[PDB]
Amino acid sequence: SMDFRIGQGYDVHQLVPGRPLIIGGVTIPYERGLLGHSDADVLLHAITDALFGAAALGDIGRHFSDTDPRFKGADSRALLRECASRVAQAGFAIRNVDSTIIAQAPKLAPHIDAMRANIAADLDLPLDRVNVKAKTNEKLGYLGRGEGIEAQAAALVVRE
Amino acid sequence: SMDFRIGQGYDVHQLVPGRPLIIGGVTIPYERGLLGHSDADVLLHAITDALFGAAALGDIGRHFSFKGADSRALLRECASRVAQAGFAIRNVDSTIIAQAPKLAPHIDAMRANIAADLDLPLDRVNVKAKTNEKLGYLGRGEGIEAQAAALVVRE
Amino acid sequence: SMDFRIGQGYDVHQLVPGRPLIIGGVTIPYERGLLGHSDADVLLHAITDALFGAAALGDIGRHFSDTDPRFKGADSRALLRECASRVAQAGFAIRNVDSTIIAQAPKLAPHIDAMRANIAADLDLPLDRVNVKAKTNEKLGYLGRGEGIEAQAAALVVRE
Ligand SMILES: CC(=O)Nc1nnc(S(N)(=O)=O)s1
Ligand SMILES: [Zn+2]
Ligand SMILES: [Zn+2]
Ligand SMILES: [Zn+2]
Repeated sequence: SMDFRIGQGYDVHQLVPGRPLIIGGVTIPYERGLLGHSDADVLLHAITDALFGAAALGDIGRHFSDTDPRFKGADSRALLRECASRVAQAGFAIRNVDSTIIAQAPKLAPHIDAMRANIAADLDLPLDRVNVKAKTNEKLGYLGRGEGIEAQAAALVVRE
Repeated sequence: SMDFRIGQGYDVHQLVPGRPLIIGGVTIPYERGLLGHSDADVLLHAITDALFGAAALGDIGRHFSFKGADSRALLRECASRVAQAGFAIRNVDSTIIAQAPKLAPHIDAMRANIAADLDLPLDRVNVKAKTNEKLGYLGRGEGIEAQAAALVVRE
Repeated sequence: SMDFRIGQGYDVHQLVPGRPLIIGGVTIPYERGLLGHSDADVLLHAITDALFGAAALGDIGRHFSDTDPRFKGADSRALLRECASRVAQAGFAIRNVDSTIIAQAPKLAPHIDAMRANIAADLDLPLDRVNVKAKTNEKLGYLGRGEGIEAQAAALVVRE
């Protein structure tokens, strides 16, 4: 139809030795990893929040509590797929997703297509409606010092 | 019709003693509050900027350099100027970033306030909240950030 | 048509002595400037990213290598125009652009209308479809300390 809605999402996680690096469902060879409840997939969290926002359904925290047994130990791709099911049942179809990863290292460009493929699979979208961008923070802040990684997302949906 | 536009907004304010904490028009009990020339409702400022941006009307600094007015009156006036340019608001989405206090119990009230100020049904307004994972000035409780996205149409 | 897409962009550059300060294509008189391989125009880079992301064409680094000697000192308006040409080649028309600059200094209000005119010219848009906003970071973080300048952007396009 013509009942479009937009949503936006943000997420950040600390970057310290000890954990694997998983961004967009992709396990990336690195010395440090992202600290969170589960995989701490900062990119999928931001996209999930953008989708809930576009549907005016709250946020990732109110749908998938860390305490909730039904999502104990679920990984962020499963959360993303459950997010999309709720978006559909509210009557919305996803038109496109765009996103940015901000990280001082490692280089993420080799893994962009893998992330796009995971996200498009999880959302049941054609590949050319999913986009992921990645850049450094020019050595500024806790991002520029490699203490964390941030993700931003935007989503467009339409009531159908 | 089909002349859609998007806008994006961003704001941050310092948390300081002696001021009340007002986010999305909701007074939240807390030892500190937001500093600003206005009442410093950082969430309403981000949404205001996103609405000015979507209508290509400039920004909040150019519209409201209204002395003593609160951020809801300024949001109402923002919505008036967006309508004055010929735009209708289709939806608003937003995020609050604050290490403390807990905002989850106040989200539905903020959403109700924004919908009334923008003359929008509840289901076209969304507010999200999270922490900054103890990173940077937000993670140290020194400020609270808000982000907003708005879709308008010119019919 | 009705095939709408949204994109979002982010950029930051350090503010250093001995560099021109070029934001939105405007050379702003100032003792410091933005540091980058190109002219480091943080606002146009953010808008460029939003446009590539809306068209699902990747990001600015994919399209214009930030290490290639041919882009040393590159005019970021020329990069923006080539971005818009590639977005058009992918079948997309640009409907509007919104953006924000975050800086402690200098005062950008005298220059914002000129930046908007530059972006509108590069995107072949009327002025009423381009918006540039400017604010401080309320004294917080490296932005509050004047160590860099941030830009944010959003773009709506449609596949014809
Ligand atoms: C030629 C040129 O400028 N290329 C760029 N690639 N990435 C950039 S960014 N991270 O500053 O937006 S600029
Ligand atoms: Zn997260
Ligand atoms: Zn403010
Ligand atoms: Zn840049």
